[PDB]
Amino acid sequence: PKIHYRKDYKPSGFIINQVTLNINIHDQETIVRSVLDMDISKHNVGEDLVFDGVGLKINEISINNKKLVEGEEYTYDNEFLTIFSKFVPKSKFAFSSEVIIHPETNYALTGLYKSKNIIVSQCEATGFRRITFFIDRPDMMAKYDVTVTADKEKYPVLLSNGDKVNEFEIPGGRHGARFNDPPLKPCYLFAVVAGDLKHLSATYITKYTKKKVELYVFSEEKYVSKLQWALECLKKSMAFDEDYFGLEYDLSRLNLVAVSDFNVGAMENKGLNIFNANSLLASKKNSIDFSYARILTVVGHEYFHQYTGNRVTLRDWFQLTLKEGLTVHRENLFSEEMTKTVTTRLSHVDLLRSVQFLEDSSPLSHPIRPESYVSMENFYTTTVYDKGSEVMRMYLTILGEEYYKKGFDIYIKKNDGNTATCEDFNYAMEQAYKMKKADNSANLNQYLLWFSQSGTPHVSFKYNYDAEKKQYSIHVNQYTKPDENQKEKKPLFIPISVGLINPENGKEMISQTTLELTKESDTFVFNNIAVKPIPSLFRGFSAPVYIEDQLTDEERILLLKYDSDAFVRYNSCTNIYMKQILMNYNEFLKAKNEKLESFQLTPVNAQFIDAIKYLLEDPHADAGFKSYIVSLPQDRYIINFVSNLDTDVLADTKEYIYKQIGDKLNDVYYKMFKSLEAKADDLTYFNDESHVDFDQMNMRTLRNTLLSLLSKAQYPNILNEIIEHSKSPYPSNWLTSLSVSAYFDKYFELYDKTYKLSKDDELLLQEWLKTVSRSDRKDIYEILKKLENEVLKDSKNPNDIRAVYLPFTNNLRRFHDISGKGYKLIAEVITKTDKFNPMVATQLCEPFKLWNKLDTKRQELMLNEMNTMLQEPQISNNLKEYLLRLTNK
Ligand SMILES: O=C(CC1CC1)N[C@@H](C(=O)NO)c1ccc(-c2cc(F)c(F)c(F)c2)cc1
Ligand SMILES: [Mg+2]
Ligand SMILES: [Mg+2]
Ligand SMILES: [Mg+2]
Ligand SMILES: [Mg+2]
Ligand SMILES: [Mg+2]
Ligand SMILES: [Zn+2]
Repeated sequence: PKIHYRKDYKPSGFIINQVTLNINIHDQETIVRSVLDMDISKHNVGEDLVFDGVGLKINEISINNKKLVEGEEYTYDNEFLTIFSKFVPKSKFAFSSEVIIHPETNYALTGLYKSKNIIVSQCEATGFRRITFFIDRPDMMAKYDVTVTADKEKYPVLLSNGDKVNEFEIPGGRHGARFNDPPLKPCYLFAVVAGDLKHLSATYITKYTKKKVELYVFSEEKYVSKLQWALECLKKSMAFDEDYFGLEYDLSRLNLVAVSDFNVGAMENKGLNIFNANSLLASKKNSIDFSYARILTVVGHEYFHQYTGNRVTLRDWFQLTLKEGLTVHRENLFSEEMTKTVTTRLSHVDLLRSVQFLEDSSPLSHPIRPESYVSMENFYTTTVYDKGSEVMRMYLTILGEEYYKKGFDIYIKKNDGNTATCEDFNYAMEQAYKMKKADNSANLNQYLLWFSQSGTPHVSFKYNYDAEKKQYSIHVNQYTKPDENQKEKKPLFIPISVGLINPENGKEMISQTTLELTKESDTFVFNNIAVKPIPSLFRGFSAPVYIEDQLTDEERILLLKYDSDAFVRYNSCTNIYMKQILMNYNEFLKAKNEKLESFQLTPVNAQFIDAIKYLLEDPHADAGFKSYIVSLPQDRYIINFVSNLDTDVLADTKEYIYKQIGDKLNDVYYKMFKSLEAKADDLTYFNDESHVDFDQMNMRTLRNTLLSLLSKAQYPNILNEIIEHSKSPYPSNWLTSLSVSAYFDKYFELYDKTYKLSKDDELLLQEWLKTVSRSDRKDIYEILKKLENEVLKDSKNPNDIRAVYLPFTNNLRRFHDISGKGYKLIAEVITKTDKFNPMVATQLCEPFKLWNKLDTKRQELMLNEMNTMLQEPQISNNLKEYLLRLTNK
């Protein structure tokens, strides 16, 4: 296995200036002709000319129109085409080839493949080499002239990058289109689509240049009525980049295309963004509420790449976070502005501190700019994306909006049209930092450690107040645990956004303040502090760290009720829950270990329950925030705080805490569930796909959360509400009715009813599969076998496989059954999927990421299955390298 090292970057000895492609799609094969106009670079030392090319069938290859002969002048080993240097010209030359590829059977969904009846490409990161020979790396920038031909009846719509400059008929019922894309681009941004596509379209006029941009959104004909929201989101994205960043689209046309079979969410191919249908298509009758925020974020994400990734691209793949972390940050700014709900930011934090913190304390931990890789297909991690986004967001926190915008423009202007590195972005931010500090000696050299140092910092606090001097001090310490990437961890530049709350009246005691912690520890002192405050720390979650606030639960309750910052309120609640969880967990664990006949559990803090009631009953409070405060922290967040976690004991702990709170608040929950109904389920705009109300959807989230709590509690006659909920027009509601009915004998009646409602829309059926998969059923294993035999079968569609199995893996009691049978089941699915889609097979390994954090019996059971998978003779490169890293082999 070849290991690529970041320190080994060197420019190529060759240049590719022009790519001229002819892609002729036929029934059983696709023939690709390519002429590369090439040159010798200043770095050339007379080496062999080596092209990437994976799985290509060579018809012929030539240099300057002279056919080369296999063996004497080149070798091809199905991975690399080597032309011996004695046959490589010394000046500008043309390399041409004709190869045969087979999209129909390309079930890995990389390169050129068929998704249902659509031919589609996916070239990031190194998939272009599966289409034709290339020096397949992002610093090889070239012009593209692309002709696609195909049967006209099956493939009437042909698309690639650039301007469509010719359309022509071909004998035998065929036709072609030629696309010329003069601006230089890396090959991972190449795309082609052919299909019987239907579309919606609009014209957008840019803010400053007043350019007319044609916007097209495509899907198969069956789902064309689900395209409206995506088009609205694209218009919103363009406006936001214009309004916040001053950036306009510079091309004549932008196409978005939905396909059913896609390894991830979407891809930013220049002018031809290609989407998983589940991240582009929705309608109010056939989609759950989550789809609306999903499409907004994914359309925005791919649009924002046009500057951060496409116009400014990557020198090499180790810079991935430069485009992905920065684009997620841009996406997050956009979504926060569009939704105007505090739960948007809270949802990103919630994901980071569960999924990404788990990754960063696992054997897979890496910095956002890794030092090495074997598989690019495994490189697209929550660390690179979501911790990368938080590192990009900290620049905005440190600089403030005005100077952040100044630094961002410096980055765009300096690097527009070229490749770039993480250092280029830090340099632009540093120029703004010097301006903000009015100090040309200021620098951000320390900030670069956020790119190189792995692991999550821990930040802890101690406080002192002198009542006579009116002087308050915050002593802060930071610590990152050593790991495999750094034996000694250096202190980071950690920005700590803080407020000081007067406990007597809940008011702010200081102006907006961002402490700049740059040492292992520092003490921050404030004068003229008239009373002892409660500190509001890391407002907005201002750094990606473990916060140890060292506050009492009384102080945390005061913040939860009265602080101004949504995150600190949510975090104060989180911390109260965690203290309770760890305490009850240890009490249950000791009772288990000591085989106690009787024991005591510490009850939930009664003032905390009172505060939850206070917030729930406040008609001025936010429904989305309310849904967070009645939910315990995610299991994957909890596990970062417990060694040798016994998942059964944790399940018992959660059950006790939920029952303690429900025994006090269920009547409040039921009253709110009923009173929220009119606004939550308002149908006034049900048939307007342009009208999306994020507050209303949060109201439904709250109702569906409360219904789940009441159903688990067997609240009297709650089954009446469940059955009525099943009649709601909103899929979020009627799919919730299925999941909460798990606790009642009507489950399979609602199983059948919701199946019939879901079965005729491909994406809705996948949402139904997820709902069944996450159902809290004692017979869940039998239910999964029924889904396999009756619905999933041998589908190779990743959306189908992920829907059936991933939600179930979050079933704490059943997936972690002490027999190991859930580990065995998912391992069988992984090995089966690995035969045709190694990238998705590795995604299905996600439940094993926490293996060494569980109790020793479950560690052994998980490790056994991973070793079984590693011993499969046909294991893919992706899955092997992933499992080797995960098992510390
Ligand atoms: O959709 C998402 C969610 C984030 C990953 C968490 N991310 C996508 C994104 O940033 N779009 O801008 C995205 C697009 C292509 C790939 C990709 C990489 C490969 F190497 C492949 F082989 C391949 F087929 C696809 C991975 C992620
Ligand atoms: Mg092949
Ligand atoms: Mg405008
Ligand atoms: Mg996102
Ligand atoms: Mg299908
Ligand atoms: Mg290791
Ligand atoms: Zn992206």
